[PDB]
Amino acid sequence: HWGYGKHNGPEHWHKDFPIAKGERQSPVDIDTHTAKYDPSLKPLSVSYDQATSLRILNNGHAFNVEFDDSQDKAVLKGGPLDGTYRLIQFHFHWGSLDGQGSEHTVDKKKYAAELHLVHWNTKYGDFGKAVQQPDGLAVLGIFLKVGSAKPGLQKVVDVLDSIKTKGKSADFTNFDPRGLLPESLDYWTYPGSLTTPPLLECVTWIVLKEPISVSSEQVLKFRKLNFNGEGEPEELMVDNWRPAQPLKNRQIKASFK
Ligand SMILES: CCCc1c(F)c(F)c(S(N)(=O)=O)c(F)c1F
Ligand SMILES: OC[C@H]1O[C@@H](O)[C@H](O)[C@@H](O)[C@@H]1O
Ligand SMILES: [Zn+2]
Repeated sequence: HWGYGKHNGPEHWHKDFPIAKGERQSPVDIDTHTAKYDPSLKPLSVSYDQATSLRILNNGHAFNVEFDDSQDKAVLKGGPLDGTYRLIQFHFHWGSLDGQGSEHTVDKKKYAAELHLVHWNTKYGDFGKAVQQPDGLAVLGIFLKVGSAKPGLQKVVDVLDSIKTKGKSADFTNFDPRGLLPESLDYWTYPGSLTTPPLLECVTWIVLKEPISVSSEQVLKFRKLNFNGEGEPEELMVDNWRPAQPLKNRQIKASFK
C-alpha cells in the first residue's frame, strides 16, 4: 500500500490514484507576493470550546487525534466557508530534521512540521458523503517551527510512547485543541485536495500565516513513532509529507491586507 518511502511514496501515488495529477491538488507553495487580499472573506470563526476528543491512533502514516462529531461540538465557520464545518480529527506531518516536514511552503520555505485540523461540511451529513463533494471539507493548517515549547502540545507528545506502532490507539479524552493555535488567525485560502491518498479534491484549505513554536524535544518525540506494526523491523515515522503540487488554475487569497 501507499506510504512515504522511495518505493511507495508521493511520486508513485498516481498509479493507483490518478487524481494525483489533477487540477486542484494539495499542498502548494504559497507565493506571498502573488496572494491577494480578499475583502469578500467574512471573519473566520474557530469555535472549539465544546470539543470532545476521544482517542489517538497511529494509522501507519501519522497519528490522528479523533473527536466526537455526532453534534456541532467543535466547528469552523466564516472566512471562505459557506455554512458549518465540524471537526473530526487532527494530525501532523513532519520531517526527519527541522529543515523539512511541512506540506505547504511559504515562498518555498519549508517548516519543521504542519498541523491539520480536518472538518466536514454538515450539509452533507457524514464525512463519507462530504468527500463526494467539491466543498465537502475544510482543513485548517498551522505551521510548526522549533523554538520554545508549546505547552498545549505536551499531552500529545507524552502519549506517543503508547502508540508507537501502526494500529495502536489510546484513550485521549479531554484534550483542548485551542492550545495548538497561534495568536493570530490571519490566513491564506485556496481550493485543493486531501494530501494523502485517495487525494480527493474536496478541500477548502485555510492555512494560518503565524506558525506555532514547539521545542526540539517535542518534535524529536514525533520522530520516535514507527510506520511499521508491532514486531516488525523499525521504520521511523519521519518525512510523512507530500511536496508542493502545481497550482494550475488557482489563486491564493489572503485574509489580511
Ligand atoms: C483520508 C481521509 C482522512 C484525511 C483527511 F480528511 C485529510 F483532510 C487529510 S489532509 N492531510 O489533507 O489534511 C488527511 F491526511 C487524511 F488522512
Ligand atoms: O477580472 C478581475 C478579477 O480577476 C480575478 O482573477 C481576481 O481574483 C479578482 O480579484 C479580480 O477582481
Ligand atoms: Zn494532513
